[PDB]
Amino acid sequence: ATYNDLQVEYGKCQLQMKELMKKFKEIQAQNFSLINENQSLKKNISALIKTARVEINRKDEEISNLHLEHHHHHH
Amino acid sequence: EATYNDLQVEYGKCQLQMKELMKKFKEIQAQNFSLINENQSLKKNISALIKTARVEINRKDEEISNLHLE
Repeated sequence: ATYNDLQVEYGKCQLQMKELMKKFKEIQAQNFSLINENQSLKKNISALIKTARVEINRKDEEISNLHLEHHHHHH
Repeated sequence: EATYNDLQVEYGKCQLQMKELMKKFKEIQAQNFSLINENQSLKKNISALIKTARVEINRKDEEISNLHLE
């Protein structure tokens, strides 16, 4: 009777857990890619933050000391 | 096979595990939307920072050259 309906629902519920579990493993794998890429992108920035500051600082000094040359020369 | 009661019990368990699992899924999926956007933020920051550091290095280099020359 309605027993069979219940057995159908029960079996139906189980297969949706299986499917939700495939989907879960999928996203899970995606997240590991993103975590790995994000952490590397962040290291890239910091390395670029450093190097940019070093170069710009290196440019600022030579510009400054040139203004000291031109002044000293025409003074 | 098994009594009508046993099916009822197992269906009961099955719907509890399911609600539980459905909770872990939506949140890892939320975590998937956040990481993706963050990832896109990082790529845009690395884009702009290169752009900004690139434009400054040149202009400071045009300065120093222009000064050395004249």
